[PDB]
Amino acid sequence: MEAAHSKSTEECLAYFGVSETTGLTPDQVKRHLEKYGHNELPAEEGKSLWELVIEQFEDLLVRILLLAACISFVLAWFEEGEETITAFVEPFVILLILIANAIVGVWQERNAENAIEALKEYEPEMGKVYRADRKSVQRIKARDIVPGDIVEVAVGDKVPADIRILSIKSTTLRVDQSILTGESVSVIKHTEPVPDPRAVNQDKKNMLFSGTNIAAGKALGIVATTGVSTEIGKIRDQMAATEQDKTPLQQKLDEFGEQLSKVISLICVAVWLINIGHFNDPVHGGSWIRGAIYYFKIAVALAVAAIPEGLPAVITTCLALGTRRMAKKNAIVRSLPSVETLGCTSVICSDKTGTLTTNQMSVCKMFIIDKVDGDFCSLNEFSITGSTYAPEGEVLKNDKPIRSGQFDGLVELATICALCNDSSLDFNETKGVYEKVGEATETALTTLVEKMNVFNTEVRNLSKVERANACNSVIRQLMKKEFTLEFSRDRKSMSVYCSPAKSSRAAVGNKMFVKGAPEGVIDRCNYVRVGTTRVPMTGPVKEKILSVIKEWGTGRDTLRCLALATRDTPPKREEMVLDDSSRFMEYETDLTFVGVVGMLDPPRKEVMGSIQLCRDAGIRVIMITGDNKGTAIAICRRIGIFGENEEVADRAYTGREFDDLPLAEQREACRRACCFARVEPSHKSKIVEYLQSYDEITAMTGDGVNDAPALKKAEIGIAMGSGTAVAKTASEMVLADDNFSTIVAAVEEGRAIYNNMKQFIRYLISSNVGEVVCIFLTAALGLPEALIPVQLLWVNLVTDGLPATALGFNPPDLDIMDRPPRSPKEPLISGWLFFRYMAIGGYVGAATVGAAAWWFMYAEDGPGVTYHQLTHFMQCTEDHPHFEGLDCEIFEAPEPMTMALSVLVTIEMCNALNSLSENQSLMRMPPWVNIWLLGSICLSMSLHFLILYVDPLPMIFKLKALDLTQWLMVLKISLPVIGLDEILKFIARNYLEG
Ligand SMILES: Nc1ncnc2c1ncn2[C@@H]1O[C@H](COP(=O)(O)OP(=O)(O)CP(=O)(O)O)[C@@H](O)[C@H]1O
Ligand SMILES: [Ca+2]
Ligand SMILES: [Ca+2]
Ligand SMILES: [Ca+2]
Ligand code: NA
Repeated sequence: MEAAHSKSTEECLAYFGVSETTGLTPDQVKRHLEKYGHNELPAEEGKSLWELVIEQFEDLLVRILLLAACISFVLAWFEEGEETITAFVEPFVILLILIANAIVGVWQERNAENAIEALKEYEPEMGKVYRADRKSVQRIKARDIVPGDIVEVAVGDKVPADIRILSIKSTTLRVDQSILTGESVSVIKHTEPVPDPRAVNQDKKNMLFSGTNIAAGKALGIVATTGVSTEIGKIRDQMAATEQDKTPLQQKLDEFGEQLSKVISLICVAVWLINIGHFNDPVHGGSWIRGAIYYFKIAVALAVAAIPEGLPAVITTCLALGTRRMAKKNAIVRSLPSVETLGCTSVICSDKTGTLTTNQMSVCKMFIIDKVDGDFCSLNEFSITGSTYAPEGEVLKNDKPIRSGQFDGLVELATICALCNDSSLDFNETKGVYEKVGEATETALTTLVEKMNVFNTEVRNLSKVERANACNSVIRQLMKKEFTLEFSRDRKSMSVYCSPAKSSRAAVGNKMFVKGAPEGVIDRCNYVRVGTTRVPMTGPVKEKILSVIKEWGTGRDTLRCLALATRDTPPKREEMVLDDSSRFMEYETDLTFVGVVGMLDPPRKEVMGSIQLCRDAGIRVIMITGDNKGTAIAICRRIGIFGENEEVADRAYTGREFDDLPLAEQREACRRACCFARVEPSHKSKIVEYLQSYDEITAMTGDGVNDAPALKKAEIGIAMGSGTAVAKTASEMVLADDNFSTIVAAVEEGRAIYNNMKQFIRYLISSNVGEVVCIFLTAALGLPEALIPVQLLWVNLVTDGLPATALGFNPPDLDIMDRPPRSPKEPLISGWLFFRYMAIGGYVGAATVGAAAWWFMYAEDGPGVTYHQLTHFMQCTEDHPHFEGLDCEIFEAPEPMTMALSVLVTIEMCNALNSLSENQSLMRMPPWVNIWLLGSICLSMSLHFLILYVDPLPMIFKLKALDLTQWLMVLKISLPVIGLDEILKFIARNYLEG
């Protein structure tokens, strides 16, 4: 339907040939499905991972290496024909590191994006429509909606397809169009057409765009367009303009990227300078610049060596791993910061109904007045059986299945439950189960009236689908619902205006049927009803009504309670202004109390355990609900927020009690209280905010539209997969699983990512530092060159590659979830950690010179026993009579350097074994823990041996194999790096843990 906003309701209805309250006939759906196709869009797949490769070479750190490899090719064509074989190998050692990391990155990324899409596709989105098939609105797959059928949407819902509003059942309809038109505040909608057929979306005050959300109210509409013709689907791929930012921790690390890029950049030019006197030597050529271009390459190489090229990748990787490990538990991570941030969470604020609880509602208990006389009041309690929304069960007065329509009080009771209710019940033929439509609290009421069957209607001969709303319909046919004063959380009630059907149908005039939070409703009653009788509300009656509410609520079943009243003589229809939902409370006055219903909503299985684990991880769990304080505290005990016999005077507050404290007090209350009840949507947001003023990382969990502000306000918000679209829109993560536990797992995972970044940094820094202090300790002790350009690039590629990246795969620490949360203040590199760096870096630096020197000094059996005084070697062509028959060439020998390059690689692979934990022992956390690391250690350890024993290589890399006893040395000097950190780990484990 083109430009449906231009034509009236009748024009659109007729245009498709549909009856407004009936909807398309099965043959109209078959036919329309063909002419219009299904209501969906072309999915997104992944053939060429090319765009996922470009991103691997975009970070600052990799570009510097990208430049390095580039420059090392400028010297390739400016190299003399003698060692060209080693001039071209350089660029490929700077690229081979980059490329290997690129693979693990893009690969890891493709995995995440896949588990994600497999979780998003898992659950088909539903829609609510009227089809001629069934008298009551039925639930269908969203992708089955065709232009033409009547669709129903209410608060919380997500618009399934471009819809022309036919009717607005509430006094207002608001919509979150942000995703489309871009406007922030919810916009009002109407049913009148907008003449301008060119008008912009923002002027279509009668349409509802697919993918937007109902912020408030309920409305019936006819579908105009679906699938690709939606003003949402026409701008899909033609959009993709949601520029993915960068997680706080990422920027933190990439910041730390230049913070090292500056330092490293300096130590390099701090080498090209401390060797300006060597630019002219017999060794490095001789020319006035031929020696300068050399040490320029010792710099550029030490740079490439020092720079952590794996940092960007490993972070990117650990993140994709997070999304993946979460998707594995049916948690959709809508924002990469989530897991990370959840790591730092110190308080988990959580909605009760449908979040902590299951939102499986069923009225098990109900009561009306029985007899009133003086200070004596009696109620007729009843019990109802069946726990699902199935119309199967009985009403028992005293263990005896009772005929509800026998008690006049119950007739009304049911009348109200049916009339004052924006929800229905639908039967799923596929699943063979009765499903709710709308809010559980309300459908619960729907099933109750079906069980009550007060007008002894013949239902025994009705299909499972018809039996669903039979008795409800019967009651509707007896009263015309004029308009509805929709539900509002400030009044905590909802009413409905009705008049008799025909000329008859109990023609006592007009009525309003009210239902809501027992307190509010009971106070607005001046009369209790006794059967068809009516008597003035008195202290004793009120006292009694309330006490039984209190019992059921704080009792073992911890029932959710609701009061039912009717206004016997409403105002005149005209005397009522239906624009201000604030005026609604007064139209709900001079009420007559009819009865109360208590519903059960069992708490989720994993909530108790999950909370206990949060307690251990140093994480609080506040309950935020609109429900009665009593039923709240009761539940809080059941799920383990409060002890079973704990005094909770200062730790439980109603919205009112809370607003009664001065601000500074309200703030403090958030720090000790763990239960807020009968609190509004502004309250939850305020609570969370308070917690944040103490600079805490706060999370919020919910499912209701009342949780949206909080969810948005909180650092990380988590929506139930069963909840509302609006709640989900406001969240950083959805529990499709509905499993409360996953929240904790996410928290563990977020601490994991962090510790993995730490060890990755601790490794790369302690290591690359020993490399620099190996060279500066060389020039300072006067000893000959320790290494050469390619010899650096090699140690680089072999120590700062897969062995480092693998750290990102380190498992969670032994006490990760037993320490309190990481203070957001805590600095990246601890003061004690920087000693640890230099204390380890200093060893490997002086353990690599002590090895090349061992080839000269105490050169046991090694050809060239120079012994004492090695500091001087430049004075051999001038003072040979100082060395006994020693050829001045043993100083240019490749053997001392090979001893060094091997101790380097080896001591580093040993050091990586230290990076499986921060402060845990290599025995407490065995090296075999991270298998991925070992496989990498060995891939490198081996990759190095190919250089030492495969003819063409040791030539290019200017090295010479070692005796099986010289390796015993390489080890004898490397393996003790483990004992050093082990001591440093013992120090920080018995004096400085945090
Ligand atoms: N559709 C409806 N009509 C009338 N009253 C309703 C209603 N839905 C809820 N109520 C009542 O209004 C009160 C407050 O509603 P609100 O949504 O603020 O709390 P809640 O108890 O439904 C959910 P939660 O625990 O997730 O906060 C409830 O305790 C209930 O008594
Ligand atoms: Ca490096
Ligand atoms: Ca809820
Ligand atoms: Ca290294
Ligand atoms: Na947020």
